Amino acid sequence: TVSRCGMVWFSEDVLSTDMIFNNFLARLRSIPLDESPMLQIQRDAATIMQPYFTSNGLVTKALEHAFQLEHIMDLTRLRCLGSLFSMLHQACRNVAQYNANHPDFPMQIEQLERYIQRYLVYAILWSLSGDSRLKMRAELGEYIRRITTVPLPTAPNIPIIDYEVSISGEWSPWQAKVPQIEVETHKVAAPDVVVPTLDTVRHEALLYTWLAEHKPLVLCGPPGSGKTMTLFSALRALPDMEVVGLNFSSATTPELLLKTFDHYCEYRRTPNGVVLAPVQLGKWLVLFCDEINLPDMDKYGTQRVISFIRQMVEHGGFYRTSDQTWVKLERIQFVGACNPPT
Ligand SMILES: Nc1ncnc2c1ncn2[C@@H]1O[C@H](COP(=O)(O)OP(=O)(O)O)[C@@H](O)[C@H]1O
Repeated sequence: TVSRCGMVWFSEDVLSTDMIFNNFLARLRSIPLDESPMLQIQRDAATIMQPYFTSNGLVTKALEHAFQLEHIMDLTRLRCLGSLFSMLHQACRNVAQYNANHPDFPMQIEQLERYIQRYLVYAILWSLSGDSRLKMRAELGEYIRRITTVPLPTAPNIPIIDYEVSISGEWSPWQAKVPQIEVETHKVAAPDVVVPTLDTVRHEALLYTWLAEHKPLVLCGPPGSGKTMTLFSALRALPDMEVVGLNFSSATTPELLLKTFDHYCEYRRTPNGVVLAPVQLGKWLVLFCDEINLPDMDKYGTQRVISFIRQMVEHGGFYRTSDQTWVKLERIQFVGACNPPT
């Protein structure tokens, strides 16, 4: 079949990093996040972060170092860049929310540029090294401090990653965000109780950022790290999206996903076409996949469930085998978790 049809080869050298950055900047400048003053705030943000997205820029050097660096998962340029773009979109939404909550005093340009610069540094930190050891994120932060001009916290030893960026455009530690709860005497070592800590607050923020954009994600970590508890805390605390835990098995097939859909979703006819939406209105059905990587590879190196999820993520829909009709996904998003593939 290889000799039965033509062929075109698209090497990774075809897509330079700079054209990707230009695509992101143009799309951010033109299309709005909500669906306009907030288009204006997008334009101001893009003007601020333009110098850092040029050739031989901060992001390019950080990305090539992260490629020189090591990660738990197979590092891909486009994965990191998509994470960075989504979380910068969330930063723009944060500025919009701050402006809405302060109608009298709009977000001024100097504070805006300081906040955007610091957030973008924090974004590289938590997106390029988001899947590595703490010492290795520390090396990445050290390199960024060496190469960047953006002001950084003056902590003698504490890494930049522990710090967060306030809506006021200042470097603030995540420690002050950690409360001090006192669990009941009869709830000691209870499964449901979640003691806030330094990692819990940061992962809560990351999950909120990456779930507001409805961008699917999978958590990775050694057994016992409580990834499920960390996700479930954010999911229950997040107001209007139901949680449907799904323990994937080695013999899982997309038939299980279809069964879960028909259990929690219904098929309705819309003028665009058949659209899948959760039965309960105003709810973003979040399908938690307990073990995303555990279903087996075929003899041809394909996991059918993961291919199915990829199909519905990239096309924004899937094909119903009952009538061979295109079905779009509405108010549906996915989260998974998995121990390291090693
Ligand atoms: N915020 C927290 N507060 C209290 N205990 C925690 C917290 N985060 C993790 N743990 C501990 O980590 C352990 C991991 O739970 P586990 O059953 O391994 O879940 P997972 O399958 O997600 O790893 C829990 O038993 C819990 O005691």
